[PDB]
Amino acid sequence: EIPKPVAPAPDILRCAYAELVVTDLAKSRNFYVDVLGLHVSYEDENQIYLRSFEEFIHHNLVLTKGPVAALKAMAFRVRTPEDVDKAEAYYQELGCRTERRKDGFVKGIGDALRVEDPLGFPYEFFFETTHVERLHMRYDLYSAGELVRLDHFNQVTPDVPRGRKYLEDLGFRVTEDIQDDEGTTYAAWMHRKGTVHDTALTGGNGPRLHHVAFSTHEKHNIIQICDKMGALRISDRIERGPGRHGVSNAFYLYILDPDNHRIEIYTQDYYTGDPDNPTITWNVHDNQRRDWWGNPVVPSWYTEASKVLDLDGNVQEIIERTDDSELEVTIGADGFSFTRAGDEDGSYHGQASKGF
Amino acid sequence: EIPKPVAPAPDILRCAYAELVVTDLAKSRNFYVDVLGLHVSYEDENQIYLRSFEEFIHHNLVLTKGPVAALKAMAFRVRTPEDVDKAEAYYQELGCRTERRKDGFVKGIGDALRVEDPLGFPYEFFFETTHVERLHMRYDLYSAGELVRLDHFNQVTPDVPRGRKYLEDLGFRVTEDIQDDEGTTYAAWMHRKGTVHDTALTGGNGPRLHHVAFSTHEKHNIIQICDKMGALRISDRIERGPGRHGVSNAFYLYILDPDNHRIEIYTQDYYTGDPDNPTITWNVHDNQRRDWWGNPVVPSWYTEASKVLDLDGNVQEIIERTDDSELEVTIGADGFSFTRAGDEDGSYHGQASKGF
Amino acid sequence: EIPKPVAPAPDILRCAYAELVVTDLAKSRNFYVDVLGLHVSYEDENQIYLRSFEEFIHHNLVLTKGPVAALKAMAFRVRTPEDVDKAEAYYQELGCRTERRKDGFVKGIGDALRVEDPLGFPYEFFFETTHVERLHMRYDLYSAGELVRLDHFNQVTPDVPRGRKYLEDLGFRVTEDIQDDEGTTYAAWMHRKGTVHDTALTGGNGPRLHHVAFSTHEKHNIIQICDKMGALRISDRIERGPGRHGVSNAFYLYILDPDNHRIEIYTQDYYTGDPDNPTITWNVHDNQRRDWWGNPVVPSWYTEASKVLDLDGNVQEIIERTDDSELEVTIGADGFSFTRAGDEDGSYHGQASKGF
Amino acid sequence: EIPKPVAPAPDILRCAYAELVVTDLAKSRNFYVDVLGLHVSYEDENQIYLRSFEEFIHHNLVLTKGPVAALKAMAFRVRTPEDVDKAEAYYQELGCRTERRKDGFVKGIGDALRVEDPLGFPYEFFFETTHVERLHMRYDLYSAGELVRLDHFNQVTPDVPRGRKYLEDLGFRVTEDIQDDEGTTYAAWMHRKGTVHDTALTGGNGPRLHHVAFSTHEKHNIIQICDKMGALRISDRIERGPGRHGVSNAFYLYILDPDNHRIEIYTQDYYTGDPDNPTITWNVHDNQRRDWWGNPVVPSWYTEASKVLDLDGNVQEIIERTDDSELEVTIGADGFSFTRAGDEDGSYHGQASKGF
Ligand SMILES: [Fe+3]
Ligand SMILES: [Fe+3]
Ligand SMILES: [Fe+3]
Ligand SMILES: [Fe+3]
Repeated sequence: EIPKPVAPAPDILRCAYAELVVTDLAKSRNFYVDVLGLHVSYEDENQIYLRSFEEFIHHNLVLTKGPVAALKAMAFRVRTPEDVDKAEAYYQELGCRTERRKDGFVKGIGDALRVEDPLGFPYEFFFETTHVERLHMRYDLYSAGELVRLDHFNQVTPDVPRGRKYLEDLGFRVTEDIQDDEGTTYAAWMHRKGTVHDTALTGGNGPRLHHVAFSTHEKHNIIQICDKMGALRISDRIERGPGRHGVSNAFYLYILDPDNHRIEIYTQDYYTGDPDNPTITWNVHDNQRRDWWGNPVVPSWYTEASKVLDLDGNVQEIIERTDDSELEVTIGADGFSFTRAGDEDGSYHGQASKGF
Repeated sequence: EIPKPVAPAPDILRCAYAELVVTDLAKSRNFYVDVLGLHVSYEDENQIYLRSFEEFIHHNLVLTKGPVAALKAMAFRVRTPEDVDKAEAYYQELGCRTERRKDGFVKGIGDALRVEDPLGFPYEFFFETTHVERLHMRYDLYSAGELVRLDHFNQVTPDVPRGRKYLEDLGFRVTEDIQDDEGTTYAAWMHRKGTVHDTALTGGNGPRLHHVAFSTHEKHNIIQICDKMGALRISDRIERGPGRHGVSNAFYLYILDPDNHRIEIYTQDYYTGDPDNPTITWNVHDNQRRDWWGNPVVPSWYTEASKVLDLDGNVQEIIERTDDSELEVTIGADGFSFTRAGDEDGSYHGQASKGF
Repeated sequence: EIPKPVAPAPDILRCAYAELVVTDLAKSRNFYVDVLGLHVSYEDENQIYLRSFEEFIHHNLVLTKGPVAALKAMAFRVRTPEDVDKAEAYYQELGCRTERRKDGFVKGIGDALRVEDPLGFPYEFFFETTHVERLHMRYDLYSAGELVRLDHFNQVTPDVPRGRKYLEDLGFRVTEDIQDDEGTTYAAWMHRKGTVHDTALTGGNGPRLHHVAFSTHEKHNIIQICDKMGALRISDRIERGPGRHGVSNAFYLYILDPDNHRIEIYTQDYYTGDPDNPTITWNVHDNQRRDWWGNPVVPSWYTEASKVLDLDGNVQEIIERTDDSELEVTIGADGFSFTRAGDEDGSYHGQASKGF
Repeated sequence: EIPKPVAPAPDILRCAYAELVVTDLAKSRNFYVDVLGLHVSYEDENQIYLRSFEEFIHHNLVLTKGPVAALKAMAFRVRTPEDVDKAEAYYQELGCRTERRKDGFVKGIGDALRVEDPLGFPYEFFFETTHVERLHMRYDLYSAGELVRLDHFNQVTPDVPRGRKYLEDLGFRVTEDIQDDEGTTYAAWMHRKGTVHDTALTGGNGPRLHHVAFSTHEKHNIIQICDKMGALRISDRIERGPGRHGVSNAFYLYILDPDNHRIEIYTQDYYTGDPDNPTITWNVHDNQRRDWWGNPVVPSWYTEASKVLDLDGNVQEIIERTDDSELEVTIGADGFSFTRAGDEDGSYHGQASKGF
């Protein structure tokens, strides 16, 4: 269990960007800029800085050329400069390794703190950032599948209750989760900005980054991305969806970039800003909890996730999840799921829904 | 092979309605009227007459209470009264059993001819029909998943080339089909009204009715139907989709009514009215031919289909398809499919795409 | 009045393209290609050939450099080559001027007939046309405001009943019209292809081309066009809309190109292929007849229209309309229009709706 | 000028509900429930409590039967119960009239404070509220024009800079405003919850409530509202729109209820939660500032607004605006507005855009 520090927690505003190491910068560029239409804030032979349509801070994604594809940093912007200090004292009290550069680790970012948090994830906290032209009304640049905002991250970690508690102490509030009757927690969504989540914990071997998610204005914007991937003959890069999530109620799509980093295009979840926002708990066996329409969750979604780096550039060692696997308890040979609780009709046993 | 009659073929306008036998009228009513929102033109204890939002003829669907769920008639409206006679002479020349009632077989229809066509399907041809209020502008009745028109039928039959030829002689023109390099034809789409199809042939054991299809105005109308089925906890009744078809380029969804009759909600295919409309032929192994995004085609889609009746009310005997099964050659243990022709990467062998 | 020829009418399929004379090729290209995203089938220093997203014939619009902006030809495609011959004989029996070129009048068209019809409009009939790549599934090229097909033309002529009889004899069927309780007809819509219209007659001084119309897949594609024009600071070139039409029930938008040729973006009207399709007749004073939401019709919409050229390139003399003018009768000094028949609330006397 | 209290301001979360006095409960119910589809949380012969689709607090709108249609209270929810106490002390230090009821002023609300603020508006602060069923996934109840959340209020006050300072001291942050090259401010938008605004100040005679605003998921949901109103022959109750706002970039529509209270349907504005969110300032003469497409702003939109009641139920005296009026300065006899700064084309002198 992770202790609650005496030091006051920093006031986190929202997830702001992620820095991903990629192996071939040109292929990645083609995927992110040519296929997805993200806007370049800056680029050189080692990195590409990307921002979504409505963003004003410098970037929501940093592609960094490297030998091994992995997550290098997931960054949260804090409310004031002083919160960067509060973050430094907070993680030191927790005994975590931290590093601080008064002029940032990446272009366009100012004073920043990076840490190997208790779950082994490289987190960044910063306030100062370079403002860039906010393209929210540049309709002459609007593509049919325009990505408008960065919305959340999703982390794969072994013990969800352990991570939940630590993030709750950090100020994130849980909006939805998934449990079973034997007391096992499989996943939790937590927020800071007022949407369903800024980050989430998915139970599994970790530390690993499950995905980064961007949102679109409307559902047809997500449909366009699939259509365009079909036209480009890269539909094998569409991993799952599109669909309507049960948890978070958002319309979604998961695709894979050149190095297998998973990207989620998401839209239309609901407001959670009120402090007494009602928490929704879903049963792991409810076949409408992940996909509201009952579609099977592809197995690679549960098994495949990106590696993460420590502050030295090395890949973090992966810890095995000891609790029940969501995949095993639902689509494994000894798992089951239902459409209607207690109704054998429309339920599945040791088999995925829809005949697979 | 089916001979081309000397008698002139009737001028068929479009598919107009289908009469389906159902086992429990109240359950079926709940599905078609309460869930799907079709509009009642008339109903009594034995039948329910339904029409879509923009229809002016009496009905696009007739639910008839019966002991065995099956297709009783798929009806095409012809251009003039005289075409009903031309249809009578045409099928008699073909040696088919025909029946004709100067006042229709169902309410709201006038002089009509029903036949057991060369493929064993009960076809109806009629001109006269009762006009009803056209609801195209009754926005006060518009539901979020409004079905606006009846678009096509899809027939399951053993020998596609055999049926194609007969329908071509009847005046339908082929817009798209699916073949392989060994000369096997798996399916064909043919039209009369200017859209991709009024009917289609799907290779398999038959005669069987694969599905009836309705269209919506926009793609979000189709999304709403899935969402509503999730809210009602009947997502197990969603068989496949939604998706973008490769063939026909339409956005689609397949759902199952209480008796397993398959309904397709479809939208936005293209114009085919020009006589030299370019025909598109797809390779059976192209994984983007059915679902443009690469999603696996659920096996029940290929195996399950509705029974059809002869003119006496008996179920037609089913003939086995002798040619290669589309399911076997693509997702069977000895089948394969590709994303990019000639690229092993993104191809599937004895396994369905997406991990199933 | 215009006589019904003895010669059989040609079999018309649909409106196929319009040839417009523009004064500055570069500016027009900017509008039609960069702003609207139409696709270039061919271009040189004198002309630009554009086609919509789902078209397979050579083009839907020909921009020709000339000294006076005007309409040079509105082309309809006929069913067979012989129909061109039938069209020639038909117009000759009408005593109209004809001109035939077996090699066509513009690139991409073959044997074709151009005539100066009875209403003074330059109509072209043709069958042969060079097939080009149908871009209907090129989602990698799909813009957020993609124009997918050419839908109709709209002509301004002095006497509507007169032109109507002529076009009905030619095979066009009226779907909707606007009249007053005194028999004066203000406008008629007629089709060949099964949508509300291929062309329409708007009462006013003519001959003049009121507008050419393209359609999109969904309503949001039309919103994008408006949004993009705002971003490019050319919102003054948006004349009227977006709105919902009363007549035709389609979502619409009217914009002006560099020489003031009016272009309508249009979507989702209904099926009219059945020969007994019910005709709708709106009263001219009904304020929901043109814009279903009661938005006022801009004055220029009734007064400004494009000039038409005779076969020698001269501008056709304009004949004054003698019957009541729709503008005067509804939004003029002594105009009147209502929301509900007989209700004083929601009615407008001598002014437009909404306070203008 | 209004003094900045010494007492700490209460922590405001978002606008939560408006209590409107209506003269005929039955007619208003028809409008808000049957026409708009808002959900009834509770009702009796004197009041109707309505909530939007995704709300979990008791209600977003209270319709109260009374003799003079007016605004009785605009309520903001605060972070904690103690914030109510903080609000009371804050307003008392301002010398404003306060009234507190530990049992609340309307059903479903607990301890609450109502005050007659410095601008003469009846504001309510509260934390406790009865939780009800969050209908966010009840797709079986989702209408084609579903209102999903309450978004903002809009107040008409004489002096904008004055009210702005007061609200900034209260914790609101300005996101956008409209000014002229002469320092006169015409309107300001300010938020607490991270969207463009929770409330706004429109210059004009006040206090008056300009409108309450709800949002939808997508643009087509707003189109449906317009279409439905046309079907119900009440299009005269559509005041302005639909359009795209310049300020806020949201898709919008303004309708009038039975007593003429203005309701705005609104969607897709952007994120403003970061404390250094860039402020946008539009020039009053810029014709794309209110309607991005340059459509004219209806006169009544600037002159008509709802009355507000003091805490005793009397109508608040209305103070005349002394600064230039936005209407006069842009569409009046000596008004002026432009599409492009300095360009004579697309500019309007002494008249509205589009010819009115
Ligand atoms: Fe996610
Ligand atoms: Fe189909
Ligand atoms: Fe038109
Ligand atoms: Fe507003």
